[PDB]
Amino acid sequence: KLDETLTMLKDLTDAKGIPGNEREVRQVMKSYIEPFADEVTTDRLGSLIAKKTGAENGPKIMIAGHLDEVGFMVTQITDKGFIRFQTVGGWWAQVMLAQRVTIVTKKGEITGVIGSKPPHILSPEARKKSVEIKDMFIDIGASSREEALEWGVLPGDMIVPHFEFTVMNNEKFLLAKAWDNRIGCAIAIDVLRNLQNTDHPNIVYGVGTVQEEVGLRGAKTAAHTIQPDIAFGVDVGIAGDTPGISEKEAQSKMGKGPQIIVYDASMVSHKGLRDAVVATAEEAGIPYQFDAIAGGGTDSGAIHLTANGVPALSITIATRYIHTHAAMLHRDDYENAVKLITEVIKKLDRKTVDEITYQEGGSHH
Ligand SMILES: [Zn+2]
Repeated sequence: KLDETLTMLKDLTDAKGIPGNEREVRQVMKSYIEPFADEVTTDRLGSLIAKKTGAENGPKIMIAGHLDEVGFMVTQITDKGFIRFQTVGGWWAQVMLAQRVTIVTKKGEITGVIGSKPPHILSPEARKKSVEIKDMFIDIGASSREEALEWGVLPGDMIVPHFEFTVMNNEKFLLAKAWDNRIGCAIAIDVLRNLQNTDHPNIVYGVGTVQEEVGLRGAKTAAHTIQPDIAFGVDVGIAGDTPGISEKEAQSKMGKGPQIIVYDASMVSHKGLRDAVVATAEEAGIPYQFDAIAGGGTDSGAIHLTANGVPALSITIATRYIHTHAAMLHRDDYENAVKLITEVIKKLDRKTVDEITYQEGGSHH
């Protein structure tokens, strides 16, 4: 039995949606978030936008998670019925072999397994070197291209990992596919939920962007549609609390609070906004951790470059095994991220946003 929160997280992570194929996820997020929004719309690529007005002419605050999860796409059916695919999102070859996947065809779902050449047929050296993704295939038990086509398989079909939502013996730890970034979508939902019963001097947009995993694409189009004054990118961060990792390599720990990202490859955090958020956490007694993502980015990267620019900050959840069939995250970090963003939004009136944005006067002009 799962409570209201876990039920929602399970529904979100259960949804299937890779870049350019996010509809099912959008439908689930929409059902959960509309009760807390005055208006729900989408951009032309499919990003879900839920608007909640707290103050008619108040500043616009964008909270962005992303609907897409990393996956694969059918590209070819061999003469013998095997499926060739293309990775859509960043995948590490070493977590793919012998994994169960689901191909979503026009005729329904088809279960398959990712495979390669048997080890004994490879050279002792090649047996130690990682198999190349381009040399992998998916087996669905077909014996010819004709048969696979008859079953409904076609180039372009979405292929998604299959994994059952699992609550660990310590119920705070949750194992599931796509925490990246259904957890961010969840954060946007629950923040709007909190705003239904508390005043906020602004207009808040809970957003589920599309195609973040292929280049922060939906974030660009969604932000253009919204024209936000402030933005918070919510996503997952890499946890460094597993065997073999030193603090120098990854300092964050699950359960120690949401991560305040000071820097990532797509954006240098806005100091004014960053300081405002940190101050709020301290005042509210909310735990948090600082971190940086040298080789990664978040939707904030695209959002902050919209029009005249947008002061923004990324807040993430330290997660283990990102971009694999089963990631693990801590419920307290999730709940505290929601509380932190809610408390910050309550302070973001026009005056505060103007001063955070224009630091040399005439800010209210
Ligand atoms: Zn992400």
